[PDB]
Amino acid sequence: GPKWERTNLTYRIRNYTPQLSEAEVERAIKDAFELWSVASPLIFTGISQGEADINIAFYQRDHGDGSPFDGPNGILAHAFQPGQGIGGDAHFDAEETWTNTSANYNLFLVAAHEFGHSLGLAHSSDPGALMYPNYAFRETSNYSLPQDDIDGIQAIYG
Ligand SMILES: CNC(=O)[C@H](Cc1ccccc1)NC(=O)[C@@H](CC(=O)NO)CC(C)C
Ligand SMILES: [Ca+2]
Ligand SMILES: [Zn+2]
Ligand SMILES: [Zn+2]
Repeated sequence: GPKWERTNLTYRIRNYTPQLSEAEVERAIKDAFELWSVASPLIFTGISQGEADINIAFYQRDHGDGSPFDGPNGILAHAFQPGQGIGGDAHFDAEETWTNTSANYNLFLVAAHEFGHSLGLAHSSDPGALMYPNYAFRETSNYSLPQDDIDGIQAIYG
């Protein structure tokens, strides 16, 4: 049963981490959504101005919700389940080291986990699953969604 009632969702990258170029940030975020798109009927589009279903941002410590960030390591990011207002948004701890390599922490794998939340998935007990609550570098190169996450997206949207 769908958390999101629409299949064509929009996203907006609110600010960027200065640790990567803007293009590098945009590609990691896009690659992250396409992972979920190939296993479900959902399609993602970026917008420049206005209201997006999914807002993405980099914040430091207290940022206006109930979950303040905690500096380097510890919690890396958080996301809200489908809803109105903050629902669907993904927040990244600006105090982390963000990369696009195997070095901690790879933005693409962190954003791919957050987006599962954004779409309605919960955490997974399978350590090989992207929805697992502990970060692990897997690869990036020919990374495709693990089996457990396909089962989880398919169970909600077909
Ligand atoms: C190096 N840090 C971690 O692996 C911590 C470990 C942890 C787990 C529970 C409580 C505190 C810390 N995990 C997270 O930051 C996760 C928080 C979360 O689930 N967002 O949606 C996100 C990763 C899976 C990408
Ligand atoms: Ca942190
Ligand atoms: Zn937040
Ligand atoms: Zn999570």
